[PDB]
Amino acid sequence: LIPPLINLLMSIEPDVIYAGHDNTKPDTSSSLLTSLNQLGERQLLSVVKWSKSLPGFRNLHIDDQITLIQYSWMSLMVFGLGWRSYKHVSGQMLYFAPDLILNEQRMKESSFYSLCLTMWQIPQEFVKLQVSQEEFLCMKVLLLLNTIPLEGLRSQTQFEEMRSSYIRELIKAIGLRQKGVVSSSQRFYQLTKLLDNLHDLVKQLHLYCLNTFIQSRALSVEFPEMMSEVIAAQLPKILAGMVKPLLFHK
Ligand SMILES: COC[C@]1(OC)CC[C@H]2[C@@H]3CCC4=CC(=O)CCC4=C3[C@@H](c3ccc(/C=N/O)cc3)C[C@@]21C
Repeated sequence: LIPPLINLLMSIEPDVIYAGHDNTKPDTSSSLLTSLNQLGERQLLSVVKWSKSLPGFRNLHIDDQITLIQYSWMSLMVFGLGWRSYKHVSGQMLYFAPDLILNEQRMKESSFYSLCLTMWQIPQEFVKLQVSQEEFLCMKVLLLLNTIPLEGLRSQTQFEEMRSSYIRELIKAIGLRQKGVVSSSQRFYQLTKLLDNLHDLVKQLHLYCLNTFIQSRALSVEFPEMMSEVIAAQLPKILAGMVKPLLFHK
């Protein structure tokens, strides 16, 4: 059977979110970026709601909660994207939403082809490692907890306890399918290494995002209120390396 905390995590996963994109009109650079931002605003709102039901999280100081959402949002959404593309279209298309799915041909014509390719690494890797939903749900929580300020958080003790709690839960998640100490131990390394590597992938998306933000009026891309808030609140500090990424390995 499934360990209780893992079962809870599945019950609090967000519902399907639509882009609201008008697919009865040809893709333009403007229209895609507008749709992706509208969709992202909605996904981040659902991440915030999610976090209010995530055990441990509401007991961190409110300022730590805000900071962790502001540090981790891009990671959470690209990781979510990865999981949907894996589960719904065998990882061979980018499943942003049910009404916004890019096959490779549509990616090629997007104007951010290589960004699509960067993002496409995750679901291909999911296919490769055959990640289970139980492993995914634990890893996703660890991403939320994967960077802290250089001075630490106000609720550092509680945070350490929460992060350790979810690391122990991933170790239980691995034990469900994988049998053998050797196999389980190596799988713990693989999954935690994947999380480590996401720091580098996310940095590329952060730089693309901030560049597009700066040039938004010339490019005619709308940046929503919360999106603009999180960008202005932490993105340059993050890109500058003025935060502490938490690595599982050397
Ligand atoms: C071409 O991309 C434009 C982006 O750069 C503009 C660069 C990376 C995009 C995010 C990639 C992950 C992602 C997954 C989704 O399923 C939908 C949203 C999404 C991205 C987009 C995004 C928009 C808004 C928000 C939060 N708003 O509150 C989050 C993500 C756009 C960027 C950042």
